[PDB]
Amino acid sequence: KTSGKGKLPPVYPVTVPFLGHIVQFGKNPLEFMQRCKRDLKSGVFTISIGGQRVTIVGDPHEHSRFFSPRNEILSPREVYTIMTPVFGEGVAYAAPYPRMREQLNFLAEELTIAKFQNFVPAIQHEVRKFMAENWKEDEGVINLLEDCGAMIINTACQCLFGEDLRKRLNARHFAQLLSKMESSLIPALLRLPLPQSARCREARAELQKILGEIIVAREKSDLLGGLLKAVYRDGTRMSLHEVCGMIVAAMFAGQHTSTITTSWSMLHLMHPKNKKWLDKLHKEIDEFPAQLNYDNVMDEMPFAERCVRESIRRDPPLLMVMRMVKAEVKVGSYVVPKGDIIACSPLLSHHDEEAFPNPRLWDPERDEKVDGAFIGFGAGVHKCIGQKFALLQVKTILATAFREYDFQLLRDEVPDPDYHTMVVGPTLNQCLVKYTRKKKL
Ligand code: HEM
Ligand SMILES: OC(Cn1cncn1)(Cn1cncn1)c1ccc(F)cc1F
Repeated sequence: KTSGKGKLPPVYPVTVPFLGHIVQFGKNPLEFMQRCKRDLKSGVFTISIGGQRVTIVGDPHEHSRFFSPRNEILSPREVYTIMTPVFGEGVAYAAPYPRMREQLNFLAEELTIAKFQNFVPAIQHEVRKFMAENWKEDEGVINLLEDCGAMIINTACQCLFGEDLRKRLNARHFAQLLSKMESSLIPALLRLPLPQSARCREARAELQKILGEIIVAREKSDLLGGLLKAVYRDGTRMSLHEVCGMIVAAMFAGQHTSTITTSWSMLHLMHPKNKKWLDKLHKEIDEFPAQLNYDNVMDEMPFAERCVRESIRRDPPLLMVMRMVKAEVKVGSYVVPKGDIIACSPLLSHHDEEAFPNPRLWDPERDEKVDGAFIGFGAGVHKCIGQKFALLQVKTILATAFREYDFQLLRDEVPDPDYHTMVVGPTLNQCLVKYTRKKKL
């Protein structure tokens, strides 16, 4: 059972039992969680979605307690059921953890620092190719958020998709399918049974078929190829279904998190308030040639990476990460019982006054004042596997972009975090920016 002296973290009083806190938690979770933490004199607290127990680890010191326990204790599968139609049955979380671990490990091996051999030139190539087309005028106005999403997807494909695949699967067209597979991840039913999404099913099968054809044609380097060579610890290869899933996951995971990190970063540096930091950025990328190489970005862009880190810290794209509690776990002084859902919020954590004084301030030179406080890319057993690539990708984009362009916000102050989904980026209708082409002669 327990048992039986299991303590329980303070519960926040709900005005409406049936409602839960959803009405508030949606409008602005930050203020809400920040309020609970303050009033309950405890960084670790439990709130209820309607008729449900949810314990939030909002104490930076306690991140270990959340990220270190293995799936057997804290299981993510139950929470992320929703994504199964997207990743597929028996893929990722949907599958048993012994297999899941393997699947991800294979994807990881494909995004390792080892594979970045030509990635940089590939990225830099696609970026310029986009700027030339969509930013013709010497001085014009565009939407940064929409444009970063395009650069990200195009860039990623140039890296992880082979010549044959790209021509067959148009880069933009892939985002078309990717977007349809999400038309079902806009919740919006939690108490009732799960319904299938026609949009998602079709778009995935449309992608799976295409991929299927390439494999046949390929049968008389890229992520897809890398995945084919894959063999399990029992002597089994990944099926088309499983391969398609991993790729979809890789692209889904990257698209939204990176396009937001890239947007936020450009937005800060862009603001006159952050002129100083823009100067030290140019100190860094001015002496670089027009053609960047792996070394330039990986080992010669330290400040640039700091900007990206701080942008992820201040406004983490991933609101919370959650897991189903199967067994008792110790958290600080308190404890969380079986059956509950334990969450951990980068957003709340990154705003702890002790760990990040003045958390709404964008300071690329700030440091964890509590070791481990930053969980932008997760931690422990579930560390992000696309981190290294995301950074290479984002840093390279920042360079090419600020190498031959100057940007100016049309708004007064940096955009507001647009909280709706678990994924949070800058407010779309505020990401309008005027670009002016740098002087040449
Ligand atoms: C800046 C961009 C990115 C951010 C901010 C980010 C953030 C995160 C976070 C917070 C987690 C923790 C998930 C959890 O605790 O449940 C995570 C895990 C993960 N990420 Fe990312 N990520 C990024 C890019 C990517 C990319 C590009 C990929 C694939 C290409 C990727 C693949 C994964 C996978 C497979 C996991 C879970 C694996 C595990 O549980 O060990 N991520 N990421
Ligand atoms: O957990 C994510 C996506 N999901 C989790 N919370 C909200 N959506 C994070 N993802 C990883 N990097 C960026 N996003 C994930 C975990 C594993 C995975 F394979 C894909 C995937 F999106």
